[PDB]
Amino acid sequence: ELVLALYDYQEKSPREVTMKKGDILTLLNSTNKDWWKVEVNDRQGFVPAAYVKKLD
Repeated sequence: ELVLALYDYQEKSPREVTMKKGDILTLLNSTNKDWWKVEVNDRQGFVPAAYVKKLD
């Protein structure tokens, strides 16, 4: 349910969100292997699964 951003990522498309290294994001949906939907600063969208780490 929470994930740590391991790298910066800037949205490159409408369904994407931007994040900074060290940001703590709310994990909305990780059914897809490559793209995870998250919430950052009351924005929602996708980031690469590999660029974040679950906390549990």
